[PDB]
Amino acid sequence: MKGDTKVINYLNKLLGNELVAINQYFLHARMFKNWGLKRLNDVEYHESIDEMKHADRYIERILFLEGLPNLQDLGKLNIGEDVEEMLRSDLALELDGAKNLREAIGYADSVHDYVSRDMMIEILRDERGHIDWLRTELDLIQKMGLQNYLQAQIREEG
Amino acid sequence: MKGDTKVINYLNKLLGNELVAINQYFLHARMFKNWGLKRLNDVEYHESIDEMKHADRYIERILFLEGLPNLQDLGKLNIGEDVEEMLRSDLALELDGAKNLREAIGYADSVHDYVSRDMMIEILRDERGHIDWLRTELDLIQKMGLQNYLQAQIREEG
Ligand code: HEM
Ligand SMILES: [Zn+2]
Ligand SMILES: [Zn+2]
Repeated sequence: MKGDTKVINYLNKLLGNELVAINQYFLHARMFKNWGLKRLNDVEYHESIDEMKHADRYIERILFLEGLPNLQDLGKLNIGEDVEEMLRSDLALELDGAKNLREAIGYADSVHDYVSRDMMIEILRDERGHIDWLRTELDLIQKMGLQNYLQAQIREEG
Repeated sequence: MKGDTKVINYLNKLLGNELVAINQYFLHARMFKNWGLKRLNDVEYHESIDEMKHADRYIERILFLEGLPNLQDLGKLNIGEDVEEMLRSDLALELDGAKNLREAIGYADSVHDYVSRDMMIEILRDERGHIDWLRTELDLIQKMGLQNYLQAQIREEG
């Protein structure tokens, strides 16, 4: 059974944001790791994996609705040059994606595709966990300054 | 500290091949899944994951060598429309990567970057296992014909 075409188009757009997030978070994670920031690697690596899981959900749903998942067109990665920039870029990506997601949810609701709607709602809740974490780290960077924040990362992980 | 420039360029090219393989194999896998081909999904899915592991190896090595991993440029996916096309496309990709690997291995060796050389040798051994499996499966589809091959798969499954 062919799904709603605009629903599939939304799912592909959202998948597109996840593909950027997977790569951006994975590269940021390994950058953190290479800098010896073990906590940040662990957090960022698991964020990347969670985005992979999201992408998989999108791919499965699109195929079920007889659409064609687009894994070809990779959007712009915004790789930061220091830890503050990297986290700010992650936050910007999450917020952009979240707005897209809320609009998509509304649309799926409007055409009674409740299964797609609810899948996207679960995903939204996940992204909001990451947004909450990011805002906390960034607040601490603001308060401490990046260099003291980084010293504390290393010292507190031990 | 900083690695050989050409080694890093090879590692980035090779990483590029892995990024295509990740997406191509993942989509192929979920296509198999959606078609109720559980065994084909399982093999293709784990191939995708192994290519992810390969990419991680490249990313970490590049960073250690103080290069910039390229996760932005994604090469051409060649997504098949039936099981035979899809598997043959996977083989083409692997064979192309395999030749790239062999060149890079010889080159890393020549500048005494044995860590990169041996990493690539291990990855190549993995790629060659996939090539082996692909040839045998393609042989079966040729022998049976794709219509009867697919009927066998579902007879045997569930
Ligand atoms: C730069 C690209 C990617 C990299 C480097 C990468 C890397 C990884 C790694 C390291 C793992 C963990 C494997 C292990 O446990 O040893 C993983 C798991 C996984 N990946 Fe990816 N991945 C990438 C892209 C993708 C994409 C695009 C998708 C889907 C569209 C995807 C789907 C998955 C899934 C479903 C898992 C298993 C999650 C779980 O159940 O634990 N990956 N990936
Ligand atoms: Zn997500
Ligand atoms: Zn590989």
